[PDB]
Amino acid sequence: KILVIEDDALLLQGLILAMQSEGYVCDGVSTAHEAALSLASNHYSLIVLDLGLPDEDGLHFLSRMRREKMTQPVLILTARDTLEDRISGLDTGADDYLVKPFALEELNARIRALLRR
Amino acid sequence: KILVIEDDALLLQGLILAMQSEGYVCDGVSTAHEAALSLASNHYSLIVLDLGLPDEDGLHFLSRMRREKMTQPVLILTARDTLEDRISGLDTGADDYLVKPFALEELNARIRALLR
Ligand code: BEF
Ligand code: BEF
Ligand SMILES: [Mg+2]
Ligand SMILES: [Mg+2]
Repeated sequence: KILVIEDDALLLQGLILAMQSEGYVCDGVSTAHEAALSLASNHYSLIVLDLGLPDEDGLHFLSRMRREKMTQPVLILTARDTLEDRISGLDTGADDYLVKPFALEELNARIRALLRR
Repeated sequence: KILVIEDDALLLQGLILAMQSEGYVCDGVSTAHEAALSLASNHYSLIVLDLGLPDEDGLHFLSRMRREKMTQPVLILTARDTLEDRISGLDTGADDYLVKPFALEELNARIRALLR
């Protein structure tokens, strides 16, 4: 089960379809707030996390998740593309960091890598 | 302890210095052959793997490592930058894939992530 957190609706819907195509169960949410509601009500094996979100920055939310001792693999998937952004994302507790625009099949391969580990 | 497999000597030496700066013990080798000798004689917690190597392609070597049920995190670090290359590297068993040219500090952060 994958949770995708992404505020662009068109992109989010396509990401859900992609995860389902890969044989995962997938829930998509558009805010950090909705993510917290979903994390409380369901168990996820991996989280895909956009950083630019309307209510709380994804990086701040990730910090909170790790402070709550959540250990799910997190892949950051974001338009924030600077070297500083990538390093801070990883050091905040992300397991991978993939910049937009990106190919769907690379996302799939990186999710496979994260999961078999 | 980190093993770095990279055939460009100037780059390899700098990578070793970088790993040591991060507080790791680090051995560097320039071929898949030397890597196999080192893997037999030492225990490594992570392997950094270049693909273009003189005697055996790094991707082929990685396939052999995984077939021998070696479970060390492997980060591929390579000039091979096509989408097919990246996917192939990951699916062959790499845990991350970072294309050249790259920043040392991103390599460091990705190695930290893998070791977590
Ligand atoms: F909104 Be994101 F970070 F692409
Ligand atoms: F020789 Be590599 F793949 F940069
Ligand atoms: Mg966004
Ligand atoms: Mg080479």
